[PDB]
Amino acid sequence: EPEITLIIFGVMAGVIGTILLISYGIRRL
Amino acid sequence: EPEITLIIFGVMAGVIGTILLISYGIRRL
Repeated sequence: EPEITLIIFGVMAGVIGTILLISYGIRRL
Repeated sequence: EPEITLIIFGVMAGVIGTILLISYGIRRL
């Protein structure tokens, strides 16, 4: 079954979403 | 509960690892 796929899209969505959200609030101040 | 397991552990490992790494470096420049 597709495992590596879920792991990749998962960690990617989280890591990216995290850095983005944080880096976003910092762009304002 | 397949799939959801990889997604949870995945995003969790990434999000946590990301915030940790960053929060770590910023904790002491």
